[PDB]
Amino acid sequence: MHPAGIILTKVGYYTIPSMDDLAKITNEKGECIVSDFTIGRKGYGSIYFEGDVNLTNLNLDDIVHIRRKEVVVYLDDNQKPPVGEGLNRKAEVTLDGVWPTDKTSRCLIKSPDRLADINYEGRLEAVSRKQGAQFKEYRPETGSWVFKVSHF
Repeated sequence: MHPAGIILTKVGYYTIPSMDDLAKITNEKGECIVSDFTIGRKGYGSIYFEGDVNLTNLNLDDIVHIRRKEVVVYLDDNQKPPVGEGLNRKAEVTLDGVWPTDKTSRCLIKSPDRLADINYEGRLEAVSRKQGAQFKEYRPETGSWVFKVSHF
């Protein structure tokens, strides 16, 4: 059991500060509110939250989902708080391991020159814009697509 009632057990996921530290800074009333929160999943991506974040009683296992080229925060709209509350607020999302596929070999394309030639990052920048997010960058080395959102 965690002092703030925070639940995170999914393999590969982690938080910054860690779940251990989040407990320490929890008040005797079982509340946890930290500044600059990050939750990610090794090899898939991470979500950075600047400012104050109230983690009290949050079941991260059911709320945060970080998959290949996709992040979902609150699977069901019927159970998502209003903008500004919980994790339904502005954040910076990093999606790792994202690369295009060669039409012939069906193998991923990591070649920097090839990625430049097909303007893959511009393709990702356009997708971020169409969804209302603010593209920040694409790092070829790790296939890291970064962009900001107002909320989820």
